[PDB]
Amino acid sequence: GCLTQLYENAFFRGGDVASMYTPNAQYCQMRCTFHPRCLLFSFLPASSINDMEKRFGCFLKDSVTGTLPKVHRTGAVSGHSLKQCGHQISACHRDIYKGVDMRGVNFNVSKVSSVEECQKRCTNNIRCQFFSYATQTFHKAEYRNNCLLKYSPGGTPTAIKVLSNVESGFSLKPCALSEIGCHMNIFQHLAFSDVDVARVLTPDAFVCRTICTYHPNCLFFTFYTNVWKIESQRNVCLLKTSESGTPSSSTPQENTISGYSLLTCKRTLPEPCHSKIYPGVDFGGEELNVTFVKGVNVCQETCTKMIRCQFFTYSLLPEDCKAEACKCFLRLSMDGSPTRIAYGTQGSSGYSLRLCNTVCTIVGGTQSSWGEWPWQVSLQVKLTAQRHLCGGSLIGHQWVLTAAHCFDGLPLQDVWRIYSGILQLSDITKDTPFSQIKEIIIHQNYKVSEGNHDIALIKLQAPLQYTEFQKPICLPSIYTNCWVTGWGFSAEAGEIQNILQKVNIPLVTNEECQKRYQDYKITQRMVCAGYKEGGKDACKGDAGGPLVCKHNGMWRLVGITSWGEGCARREQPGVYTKVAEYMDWILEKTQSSD
Ligand SMILES: [Cl-]
Ligand code: NA
Repeated sequence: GCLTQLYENAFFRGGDVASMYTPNAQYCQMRCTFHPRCLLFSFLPASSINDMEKRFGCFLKDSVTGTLPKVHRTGAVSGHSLKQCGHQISACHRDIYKGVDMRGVNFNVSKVSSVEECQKRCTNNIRCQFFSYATQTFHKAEYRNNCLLKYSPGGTPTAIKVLSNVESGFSLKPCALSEIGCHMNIFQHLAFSDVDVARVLTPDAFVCRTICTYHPNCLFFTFYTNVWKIESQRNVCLLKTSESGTPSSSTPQENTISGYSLLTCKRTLPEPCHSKIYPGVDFGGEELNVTFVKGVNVCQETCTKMIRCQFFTYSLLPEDCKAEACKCFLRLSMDGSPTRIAYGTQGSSGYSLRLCNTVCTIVGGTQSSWGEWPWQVSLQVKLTAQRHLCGGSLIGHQWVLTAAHCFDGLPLQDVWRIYSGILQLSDITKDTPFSQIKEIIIHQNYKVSEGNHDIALIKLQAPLQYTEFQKPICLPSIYTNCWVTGWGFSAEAGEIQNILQKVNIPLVTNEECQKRYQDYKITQRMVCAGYKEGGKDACKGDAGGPLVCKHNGMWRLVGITSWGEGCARREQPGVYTKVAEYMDWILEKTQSSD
């Protein structure tokens, strides 16, 4: 299943399938996730190895048992792919690396005022995969304040150096943040030419397009259909690029279908899996396993659960079948595509769903941006007027976690509208879709006007589909990088904020919080956060929203915004419901309702 655990001071021996340079272990893990054979990775930070060639080395590995020998190596980081991890699978990597130079082809150089502006330029340039920003103090005077846009084979830097006054990062195309947008155009009976970066067999042009989208050096493609009379031409998916970034020519050709990478689409990218089953076709590859199963959908499930399976063929031949079960051939190849696509077969083929990514275990702030906090929701009541009252956190397709006190005046579910995948409240019109409540589950021990057990589950009438802008937060099973978000007041006697706000706040021990609030019992089921001087806090209209902390590269929901004495006062921390202490309640209530 999903294995997010990391191994400190550890390096796996052998099983090597690919290597590259990455700025950190999380980016290496992402490459492992998307690589067709990687199950395990090991990463060397520059401090961990003298050998210049091995610093920032990312080593992608496979094993027929899913396990490898490992050695102690100070500073090395090892882990698993995130295959089988559902919505945790994403190619979005927002991190900026200060004091790091990521080398490649420096195809475009311009002046900018910040590393964030350089990143936006990279995101909105079709050829840019990664960038470096040379600050005012960069040693080469002729690069000071310049943004260098870059590409490389495979989209990984050709070298990574520790270097002062350089700040590097990746394009945010895979965060669905491009402003250029994307061409959904499919051209029938039309071929492209240019530079072929890969050649694979696909059952249709749509699989070809998704493979192009996630291939670092694909910008557009041409598919040759199974109608070709020339056998060696059939089902060929050519992944392509051009020195310019756009096709330099087009050629009319029967039984050819062309299109573009969808990596520059806004809000939502195609899912990085091919979920259709194809009747009458056989997908050739190396045999992993054969078992009898009850129908082709179970065969798909079997392939998905066997993490090395890439694709399968379910046989409908009588010699391969019993009364209600037939042979399911689990297969793989070097690149995740079949080695042969044969039609006129008695059987049905498809792919593993292991990478399909569709529960998991403000005062003094600044404006958020798209996809930063994709679990944040707005809880609103419509009577005659409509107004935002509370936040919430998406924790599954049909579940939001919030504060019980949001419902004190209106526990009736019928007047509530829940907005998700929204940054600015001004964007909501009478046309904007919203979720409706099917069930409110207020904690059994919560009492109106009292602070204990301030936690409620909301079951939506319809599931939400995940996008880069709308997806869940993982729940916990110490923290130093915690953030609170919402549209609440920006002053104690303040107003609702149009743009979702964020603020970074340190956690405070219960001991300390209890000293600040001598009139209330601060329990082990509460968590507190704030500054001695105040000035940064949640406020009215933020309640029920998230307190999230990023630990070992992973966001998790640590608190639910609950109360404070006023907002952002000196020596008066915010108090949050401590989600870890309600995990038994969350799992029981969601399993019992479901
Ligand atoms: Cl598809
Ligand atoms: Na697809």
